[PDB]
Amino acid sequence: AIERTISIIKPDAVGKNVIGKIYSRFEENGLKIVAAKMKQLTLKEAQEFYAVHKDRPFYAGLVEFMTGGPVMIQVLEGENAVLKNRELMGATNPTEAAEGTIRADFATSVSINAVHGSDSVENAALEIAYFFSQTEICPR
Amino acid sequence: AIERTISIIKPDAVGKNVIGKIYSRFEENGLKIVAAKMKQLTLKEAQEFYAVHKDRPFYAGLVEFMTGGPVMIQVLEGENAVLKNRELMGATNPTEAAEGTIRADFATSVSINAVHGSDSVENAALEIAYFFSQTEICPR
Repeated sequence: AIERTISIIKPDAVGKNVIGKIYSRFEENGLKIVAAKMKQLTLKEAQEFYAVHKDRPFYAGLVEFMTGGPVMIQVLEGENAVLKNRELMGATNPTEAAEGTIRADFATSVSINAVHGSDSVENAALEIAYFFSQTEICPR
Repeated sequence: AIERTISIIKPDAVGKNVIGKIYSRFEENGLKIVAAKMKQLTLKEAQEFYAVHKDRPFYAGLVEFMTGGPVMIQVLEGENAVLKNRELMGATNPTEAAEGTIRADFATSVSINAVHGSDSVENAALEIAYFFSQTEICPR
């Protein structure tokens, strides 16, 4: 079944200017970019988007990281898109990420890890609606 | 001088899912993406953006082609950004386009030519202002 999921290219990978390499990792693996925008997240936006982590020690650092520079946000469409996005992303620890994943290639550390992707069908709907209106999605 | 120019990945290249490979052409040559959005152009938008060609024979076809599917629009930043973008795009006719250029690798014909870029600094300011507010630009 065809799904839609959010991807965020974090300020580290934007700062490395590897947006295109990451985009090609999706495009060459059966996912299509159907919405996209570059954005400077506010503190409130980073805090709300990651509110699920608000009581964890890494939260303050994560919000600082995610507001420290611009991000590239896109909706990816394709079969099994939620789990396929996460497979292409790889494990958060770059040492453990499988060869050929985005984090294997571009992540600095388990915290500075290049990409976010929605982790479930429900979470993809919420995250897409957080950053996009439906009218911002462009069917092919 | 550190300029800003507009780039459009046209619906042919978007439909081919080579947004990433085109972005890498910009990024791997020093250009930085400082604003970006995927958009479905309206008839009026394509007509106004290309109004300089309204009296030319290819005007009607150019408008149809640019509205047949979504485009990817981005502002590229870097020294000599206007000319550098045009160098990376290559000649309009893919037969005359140099090896390794965008049109040499991704353009279909002189009319289905994969990419647009501003032709002058003054036209770059107008074209950027047409599709983006200044608040949508994300300096690094």
